[PDB]
Order: sequence, then C-alpha cells, then structure tokens
Amino acid sequence: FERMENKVLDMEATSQAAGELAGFGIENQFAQLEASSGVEDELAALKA
Amino acid sequence: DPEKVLEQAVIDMQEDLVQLRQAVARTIAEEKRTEQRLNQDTQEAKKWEDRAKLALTNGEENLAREALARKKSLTDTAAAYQTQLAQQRTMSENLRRNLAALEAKISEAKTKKNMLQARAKAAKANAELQQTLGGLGTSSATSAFERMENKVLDMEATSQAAGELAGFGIENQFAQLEASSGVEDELAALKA
Repeated sequence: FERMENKVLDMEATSQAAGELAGFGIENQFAQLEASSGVEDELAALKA
Repeated sequence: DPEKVLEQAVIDMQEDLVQLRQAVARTIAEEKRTEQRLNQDTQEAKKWEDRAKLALTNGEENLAREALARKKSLTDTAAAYQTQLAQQRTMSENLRRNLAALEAKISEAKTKKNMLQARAKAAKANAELQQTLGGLGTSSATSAFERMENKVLDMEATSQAAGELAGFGIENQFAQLEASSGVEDELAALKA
C-alpha cells in the first residue's frame, strides 16, 4: 500500500511540477488577455 | 508495481476472512463436541450408580464399590473437561471480536484504497491535460508553422527580388512609352 502510495506522491509531485513551470513564464502573455477582458466589461457599462 | 500490490492486498484480506471463518468453525466444533462429552459423561455417572444401588441389596456389596470407584473416576474426568470447556468459551468470544475487528480493518482498507486510487488517477489525468495544453505547440506546431513561414518569407523576398532587377534596366524604354502616352493626351485636347 505504501509502495504504491509513494508512486502516488511521486506522480502528484510531478503533476504539480508541470504547474511549477507553467506559472513562471506565461504571466507576460496573460496580462495582455486581462486587458482585453477589461474591454468587454466597458461594453457592459455601455449597454447600461 | 504498486497498483498490482495494492489490489493484491485486497485479495489477501478476502483469503484472511475465509481462513478466520473456517477457524471459527474449528473452535465451534470443539464447543459442540465438548457439549456432547459432558452430556455423555453425566449419563454414564448416573447409569453405573444405578447398577451400584441395586448391587447394595443384591449379592456382592463389594463389587458395587468397584462400580462406584469407576463412576467417581469418570466424574473427575468430566470435571476436568468442564475446566477445558471454560477455556473454550472464553477463547471463542475473543475470536468472535477478533473477526469483527479484522472485518472493520478490511472494510476501511478497501474503501480507502479505492478512493485513493480514484483521486490519484484523476489528479494525474488533470496534470497530463494541463501539460499537453501548456505545451501550447511551442516546440512543435509553432516551430512547423515557423518553418513554412520562413519559406514564405524566402519566396516573398525572391518575388520582390524579381522586381529588384525589373526596375533597374527598363527605365530607358519606359520613357519612350510615356512620350507616346503624351501624344494621345494631345489628341484629347484636339477633340476639345
């Protein structure tokens, strides 16, 4: 049970390890997405 | 591999509870048998006493005391086995709780192990998806797109390269065409 649990912990770590890389470099790009996101919020104010 | 080991442990527990069920049968077999012994024994004691009581009035008195000694000896055997019976009873209910305790252990282990596998397997799948999504074609699709885009830029350059030569030498000739072009403009002035 412990052996296979160790494998679970390993894969768990490896899965969040993909997340570890994913977070550190796309912020540059994401900020541009958020600017665009703000634009439709302004359109909501317009329909009001 | 841990997957294989883990379900093997579940399988082991199924063997274990069967082994304990037959062990229960073994202990209970002795309860039944030891009831049977006491039941016999109590009869035997009475029976030879009965022979002895009549033997008191009839012929040999002395012989009856022998029968009583045998009776009494056997009574001691019965009492000794009554001692053993106590050990049986006590051991039996101990074993009953021990099965129930194991049954709880098995039940929990099985439910735990199942949700353990499921939630782990779900988590890795989510991770695999986030990885493949996260890859974003950054080392494959975009690189292939770029390769063919480089070919586009090459051909684009080559196409304007034909234009590069075309512009530098025909001016000589074009000027003559333009002079002729001016002539029809003068004809337009004439029609006016």
